[PDB]
Amino acid sequence: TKYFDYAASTPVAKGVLESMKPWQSDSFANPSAAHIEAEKALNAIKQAREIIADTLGAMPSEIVFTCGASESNNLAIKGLAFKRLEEKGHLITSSIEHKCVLNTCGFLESIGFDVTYLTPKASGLISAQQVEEAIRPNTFLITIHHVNNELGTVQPIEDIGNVAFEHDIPFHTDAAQSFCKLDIDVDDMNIDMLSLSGHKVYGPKGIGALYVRDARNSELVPLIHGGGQELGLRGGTSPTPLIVGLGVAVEHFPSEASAQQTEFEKIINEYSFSRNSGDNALSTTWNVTFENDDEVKRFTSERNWLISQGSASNAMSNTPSHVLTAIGLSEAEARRTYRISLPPYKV
Amino acid sequence: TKYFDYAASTPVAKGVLESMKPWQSDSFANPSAAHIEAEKALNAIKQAREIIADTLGAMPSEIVFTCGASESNNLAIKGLAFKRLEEKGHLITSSIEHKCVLNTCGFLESIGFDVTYLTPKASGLISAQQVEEAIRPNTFLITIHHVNNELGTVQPIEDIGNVAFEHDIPFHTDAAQSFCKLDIDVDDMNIDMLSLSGHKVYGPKGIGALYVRDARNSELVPLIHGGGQELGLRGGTSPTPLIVGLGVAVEHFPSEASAQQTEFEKIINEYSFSRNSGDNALSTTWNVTFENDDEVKRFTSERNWLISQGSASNAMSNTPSHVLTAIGLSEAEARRTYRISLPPYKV
Ligand SMILES: *Cc1c(COP(=O)(O)O)cnc(C)c1O
Ligand SMILES: *Cc1c(COP(=O)(O)O)cnc(C)c1O
Repeated sequence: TKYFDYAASTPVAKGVLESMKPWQSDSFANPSAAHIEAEKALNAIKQAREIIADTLGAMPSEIVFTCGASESNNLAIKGLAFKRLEEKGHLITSSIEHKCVLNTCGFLESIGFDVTYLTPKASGLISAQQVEEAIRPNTFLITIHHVNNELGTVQPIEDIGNVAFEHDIPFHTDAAQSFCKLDIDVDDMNIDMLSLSGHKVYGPKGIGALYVRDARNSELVPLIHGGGQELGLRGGTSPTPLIVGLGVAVEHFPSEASAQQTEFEKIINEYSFSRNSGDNALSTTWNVTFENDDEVKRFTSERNWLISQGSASNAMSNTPSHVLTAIGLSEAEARRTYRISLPPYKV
Repeated sequence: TKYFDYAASTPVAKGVLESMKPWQSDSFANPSAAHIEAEKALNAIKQAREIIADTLGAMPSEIVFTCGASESNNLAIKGLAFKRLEEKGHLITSSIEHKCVLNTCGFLESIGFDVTYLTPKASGLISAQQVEEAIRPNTFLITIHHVNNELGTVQPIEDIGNVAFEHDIPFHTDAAQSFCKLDIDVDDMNIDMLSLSGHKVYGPKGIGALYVRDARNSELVPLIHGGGQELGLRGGTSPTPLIVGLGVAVEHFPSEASAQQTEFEKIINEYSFSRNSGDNALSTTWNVTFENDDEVKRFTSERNWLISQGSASNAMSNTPSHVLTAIGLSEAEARRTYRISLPPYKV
């Protein structure tokens, strides 16, 4: 009434909710147990894992369940770093990553790791060439997001993956905003690890995944040590309802825009604005800078939309979006800038 | 039909399921957002946090949401350890902890930390005196579980907490099996950190918590770095349905045994057995060693109960429960030993 903040979270699809229901009280075993009720949960988990693997062009065993892209990003990064506590090393990322990536890299710096935060162009774009130029003898990970959560910018992951392949450096991508929206083939894009989030694709909150190439033989240091779940890479009892719901979300991901809401497209033009990353953004995120404070006032008074201006930490520090300032907007411009996002769909 | 494996997981209460429902598709904002829908989620999260705090005699801010006791155990342990990567140090735990604790401590050993795994008595008991005798100049954490998940053994956490207090060593307890069943006051027991799991108390899977004394000023290293959630201690978008459901579970935790099922008590005596930790175990977990293989055969053919014999890793290695062998049972005895567990309730 009206919600235009889909890049922040999405509503659980009816089919997803239904599919979760039998695993609440009807059949509720710990999937680790040795009896038939655990068997049933395990089979349902297998189906979801296969659906996710299929969509990424991966093998089922290469899908590690987590609780979301934040935990996934942490596992990808710390999983490699924590095998290097003595010799340390260098990581390449961007300055416009989600704050979870920025903050995990900040922590790594605090324990002696070196990190380059690549600065975007005004378009929001990170180039493969800049990745290539940042490479050092001790670079051990390149992490670059696929689609930017504030701007919608589609990054050149294939070209970046090519650079990482040419140097035999692991390539991770935060795909929380691209998973299901954009077709992703892990081999075609030379991806080693990929993060995704359930509640960004009409799935439930509290679930996501990390693709890990050759997970069975992976030397990644587990973030959560546990009882053997997820090939020993990710501990904690498998939350069968959340896993099942995630599979259903992926399977029934909307194929057409964004329904009727994404028109929208006939409203927004009654206003004067500049779209940030306008030639490089997905159709479902419109990060827009209105022309002046008077236009902002008109827009917000006429439209009672729930939208977004930047990260929570920026709100707390009373500063503009880190993303907006990285792309070169002034503080005054940032004040007039809003992310209006629409129901995700394929394409 | 019939499920006697409650120590492994429990069925979500009707009130818990209902309470989750409006946060799936009716109101589904990211609680980090700045608008009214996030406000509503945040308020509901606050209520659950307060319910949990109240039950532990803690302050609301001292409750850190996680996805379960595994993630909580990892945060408690690695959160302290990762501030010591250079000087390392010593940790005291038991050899009969849940495998998540054993495996995180094993990892710490692999990066240069020293760990003492205290061996139980035949009763399953760990003593405060043994903790005291294991203390070293560089001991920086004592972690001992409150109630054992295989045996039901109630450990002397107050006495152990007293020892830790007398040395100004942090005391953590894995309370996944004791939370709500046994009255826990964090100040009375001198607890610094405490792990709990939602699906052990008729809550949903994928949620738990870590009590952290003085969380606001805690120097714990976050396991999941994120956008600022949980006072910066635990990243990832707050899963409002799971958090709300956990509060409801705690609030309506059963007050009387375990209903009718826990009779049970009139069945079990038709069989010949010895109860492990029989003088020290909760009424709702019966870890029992039948007299001979013939008695086992009689019991299993007559009763189609879903029960448990030991951890998943022990099943995979084709070895007896680590818990059972630690308490001194032979492999043959372990073969005849089953954990039969009942609906949890207060007292
Ligand atoms: C939402 C998001 C995250 C965090 O994912 P959660 O599942 O909410 O923890 C990370 N990266 C990007 C790009 C996102 O949009
Ligand atoms: C279940 C359990 C755990 C693990 O908790 P999850 O929430 O299932 O990850 C840890 N310790 C004990 C004692 C348990 O019973």
